[PDB]
Amino acid sequence: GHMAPLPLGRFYIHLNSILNISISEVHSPIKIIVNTPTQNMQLPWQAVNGNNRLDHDFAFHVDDNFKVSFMFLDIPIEIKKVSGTATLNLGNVKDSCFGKAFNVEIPIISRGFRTLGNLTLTCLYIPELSVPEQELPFTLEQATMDLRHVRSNYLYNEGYLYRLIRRRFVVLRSKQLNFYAEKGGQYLDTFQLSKTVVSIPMVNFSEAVSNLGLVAGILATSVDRRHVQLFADSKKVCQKWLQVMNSRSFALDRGTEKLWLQEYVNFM
Amino acid sequence: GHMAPLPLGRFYIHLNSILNISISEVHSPIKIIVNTPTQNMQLPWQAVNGNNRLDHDFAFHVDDNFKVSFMFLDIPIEIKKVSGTATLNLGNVKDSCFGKAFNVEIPIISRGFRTLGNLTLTCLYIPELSVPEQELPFTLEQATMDLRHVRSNYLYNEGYLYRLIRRRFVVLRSKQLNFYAEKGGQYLDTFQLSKTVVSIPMVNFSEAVSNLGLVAGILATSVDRRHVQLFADSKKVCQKWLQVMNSRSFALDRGTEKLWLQEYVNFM
Repeated sequence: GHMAPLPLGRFYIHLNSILNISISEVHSPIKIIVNTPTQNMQLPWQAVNGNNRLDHDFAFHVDDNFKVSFMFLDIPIEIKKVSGTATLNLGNVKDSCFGKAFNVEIPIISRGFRTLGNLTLTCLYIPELSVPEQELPFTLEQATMDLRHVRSNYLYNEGYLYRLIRRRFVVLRSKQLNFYAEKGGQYLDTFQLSKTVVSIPMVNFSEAVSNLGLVAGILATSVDRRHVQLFADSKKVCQKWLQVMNSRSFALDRGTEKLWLQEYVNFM
Repeated sequence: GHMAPLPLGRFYIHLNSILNISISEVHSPIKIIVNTPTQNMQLPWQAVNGNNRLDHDFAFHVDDNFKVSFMFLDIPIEIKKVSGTATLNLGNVKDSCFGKAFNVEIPIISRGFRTLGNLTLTCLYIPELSVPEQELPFTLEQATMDLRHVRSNYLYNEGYLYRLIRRRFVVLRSKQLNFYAEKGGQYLDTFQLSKTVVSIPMVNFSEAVSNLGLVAGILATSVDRRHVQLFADSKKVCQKWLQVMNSRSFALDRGTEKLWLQEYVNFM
């Protein structure tokens, strides 16, 4: 759908655990310092016994340059108090958590830098929707509970097609296509279609492909900003693949009655 | 100084205590839910014994419509778990915490509404300054530690002056002026000058004040958006009061060498 020149949206974080760290039975309230651009918070974390379980949720109005920082202060090891920071960059996990929950592990680099332990959290990105604030989920658990009303439409298509070298039996499932040797000989490559930019037919044929007998072409772009050019010797074929490869990726369940989910689907 | 059409700045909160509430020795991790516009966070608060001491700091990039909300969930009373919310409006405390720390008490209204207890916190507002983010304080304690390098300039002036009824011995100290009966007879009223809008001389005299022999006038505005009109029978007098009542309110200490403090002073 429509995005701001610098894409805005919602970022849900749920801190889970601090792994590979032996926390002492004896306690002294640990400061958890969370740093976002333009904002800051300082939290006392009391860990009964040596429990390494974090139960901290966060919802951030966010832009694409976002980079949350998690600093733990005076962690007692079984005294020796250690301090470290774990910074989570949105751009490095946006694709893997776009409209879906994604567990990620970020290291807690010691002060002055090696690595103390590993901070585990669950993230999930939701783009900006023209929907009231009181209609969005406040927690990650609430979002995923609603997001399971979003079915992925069955999408299957197969056939021969030229790309840049020779014609191969492309097989498309959902947004994923796989290059195949012969018809079903071998899988040659995957190219996961982008959930943003739309594939467009070609109008400027190459000098070489014109000699091969190729009439119409297809340009596709993935989630990794990498491109690929598809060519077919027939016209009707090109308006057949682009017709299915650019159809609606997702649909919504019946009776969901959620304003933001409807808008999230229309966005895609 | 210069402000955006909707004034932006920094808001520092430090939660202190939950008063008038008997918290149980027995524990079950309390969720602290903080709600700001566009953002949300869920914190586990573990209170050793029955300690009602909160040690939570917050720094918010803020606008004038800001309204932070603090919800406490499943508070155990000495079992009976109680839940409540305490919302702090920036507009109701902005004047009292502008460039200075200010302890305020906000009630924790029970779910469904009477009042459980009282949330005590310390706040402090800092306007938007053309200064790098890495040059601002991250915590309230850090701001007040720097803000004590900001001296209030000695300002004293006295004399007779007409206002709207008769002439009275106005006495100005800093930004505060006091109306006096006779010369030092009685204090009639205070009018704390605004730290934003500037007082301006008059050019359109009243039909009545022209007969009293009043030549030049003075218009002043307070921090409460309320106005007052000052009149003097002499011209030189009006350019004397407006010269001192609109002089620099604050100055900076020597050797402070702080970028944001310099800008905060130039802002005033």
